[PDB]
Amino acid sequence: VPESHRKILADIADEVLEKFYGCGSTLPADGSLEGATVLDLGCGTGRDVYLASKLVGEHGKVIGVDMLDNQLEVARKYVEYHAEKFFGSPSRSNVRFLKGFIENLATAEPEGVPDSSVDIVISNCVCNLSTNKLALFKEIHRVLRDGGELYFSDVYADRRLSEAAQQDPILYGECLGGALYLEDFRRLVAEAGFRDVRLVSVGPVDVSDPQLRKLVPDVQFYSCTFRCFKVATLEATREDYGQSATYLGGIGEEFKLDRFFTFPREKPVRVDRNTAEIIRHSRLHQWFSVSAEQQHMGLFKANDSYALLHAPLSMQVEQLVSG
Ligand SMILES: [Ca+2]
Repeated sequence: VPESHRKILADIADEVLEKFYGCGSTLPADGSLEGATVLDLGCGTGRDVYLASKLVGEHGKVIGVDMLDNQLEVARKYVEYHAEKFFGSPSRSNVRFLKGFIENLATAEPEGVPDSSVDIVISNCVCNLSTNKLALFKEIHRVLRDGGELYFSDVYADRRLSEAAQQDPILYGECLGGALYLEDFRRLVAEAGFRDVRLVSVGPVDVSDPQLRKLVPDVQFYSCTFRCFKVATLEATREDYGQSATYLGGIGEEFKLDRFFTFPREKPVRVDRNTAEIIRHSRLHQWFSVSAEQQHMGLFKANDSYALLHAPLSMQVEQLVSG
């Protein structure tokens, strides 16, 4: 748990923390959340929704969605509690909880999530239990505004799992059985409208149980945090238009966009046009200066890892996990 989050979580209601299921949804840099609308898919008792409530502040909004009746009951019980805690009055909540399948946010109760209404969609380990991944990614694309991002952690494989592995109930329940091969994931989210997948962090996921392991013998599983921006002008490729971007400060000493792009305060960093357009059209434009496009110069190479930058997603992940 990040240090900045500890103080906030210490103010969240015991019952919310005690009954919260799963790992916390990882969040973009705290300062970048100010005034944003955040949607947590699979919100449970609302631990992450309440954490985000404080971070987005009074001008931001947070929405949680879940289909677990009894978790949502807990979440809804504490709307006033956390409005008092964070904003000085029980009437000043910026959160709401909706009941629905994450594969159809338009039919959630008591209200659906509108088109183009959300800045950041967050989630942890929800995909591999989804009954329809493509439908889910399409829904996420629909609710995001232009410049918004899906910033999420899930489990992926370095190869395609066998049918036997995909049918196993213990692997299923562990979020392993439903894991996609990283290249299949890339193609699926591209079909949904997400043209550029950025790797934020990656850790290994072990399957040591010998019985289960026999179903996935040489598979390497990874926990990956990706950010996928909805930006109309993105291309499938990372092209050089001679641009630089400079982080202006205000939301940390540096801004780390992904494993390839770190922006020190007030220093220019050369960027490909997709990265430029992400900064310009997303909420990040508030803290950045991005130079004008020049003539196309070909593929972007002005990065100390440019070869990996253009490599398949499996190569980025395997090489960045460690060593
Ligand atoms: Ca969750």
